[PDB]
Amino acid sequence: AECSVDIQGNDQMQFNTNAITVDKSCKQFTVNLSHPGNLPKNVMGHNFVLSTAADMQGVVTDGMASGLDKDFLKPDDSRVIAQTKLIGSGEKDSVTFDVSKLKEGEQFMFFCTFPGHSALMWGFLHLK
Ligand SMILES: [Cu+2]
Repeated sequence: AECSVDIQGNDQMQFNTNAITVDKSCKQFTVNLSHPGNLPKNVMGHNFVLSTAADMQGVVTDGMASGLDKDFLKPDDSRVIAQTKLIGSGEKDSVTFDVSKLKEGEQFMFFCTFPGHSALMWGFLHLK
């Protein structure tokens, strides 16, 4: 839809998009994450995590240290605007968030917090 995006994270440690623009008419925005491939969550799990660009590093840093069972995310992290679960191949997860949490002119980034993945698995999101 206009107010959602389907995104894939694959066994090549890559998202199939690196830029998302959100229409100002959207009250909510939904991201549907899926995982083509064959590798399980413990070696190639992906999540979709959204924060301001400013916060990306801190979110990734705390997440990796939080470990696998916590989906590589710090619990109750207020820097995170939206997050999916960490998924393995063949699994899928969605998240919806309020577009009011986005700001005009500000850059947000989405990324995977599985250790190292953010080297390639990142993109920008901003209001259209
Ligand atoms: Cu990943």
